[PDB]
Amino acid sequence: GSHMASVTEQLRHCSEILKEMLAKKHFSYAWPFYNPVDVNALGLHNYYDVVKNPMDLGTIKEKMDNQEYKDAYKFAADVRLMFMNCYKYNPPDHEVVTMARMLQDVFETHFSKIPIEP
Ligand SMILES: CNC(=O)c1ccc(C(=O)Nc2cc(NC(=O)c3ccc4c(c3)c(-c3ccc(N)cc3C)nn4C)ccc2C)cc1
Repeated sequence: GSHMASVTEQLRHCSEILKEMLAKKHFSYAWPFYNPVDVNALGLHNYYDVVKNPMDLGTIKEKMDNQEYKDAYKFAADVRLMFMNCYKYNPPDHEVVTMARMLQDVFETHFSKIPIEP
């Protein structure tokens, strides 16, 4: 009751974080993560044998909208899964790895400041 009000309010902060990562200020490094990776358009070999749980910001926003996250920790897991998929598949100095780490710095710095009860 009381506890649920706090959990839902954290997921509201997660909504604010998601909208921040979708803001035009981050577009130059966030755009590869807006939608599912277009494996066919980029000619990516064996993507679905390296990355078994694909995740992107669009799917996260759909899960948010369906109210699919039970709490903020599971929201964070998906964001972090999305970034980890990109570290797993691409060469460590690839340009999208640099982009993943820049967008991830935005997520991690904001997520770390969500209060325990609010
Ligand atoms: C057992 N099998 C294996 O172990 C294995 C098999 C094959 C590969 C293999 O081919 N890696 C590989 C990937 C790239 N990457 C690209 O060329 C590129 C270009 C543009 C992109 C992207 C990627 C993405 C993107 C793709 C995936 C994710 N998750 C997130 C994002 C953001 N987005 N955009 C715009 C280049 C070279 C190599 C060798 C590695 C290991």
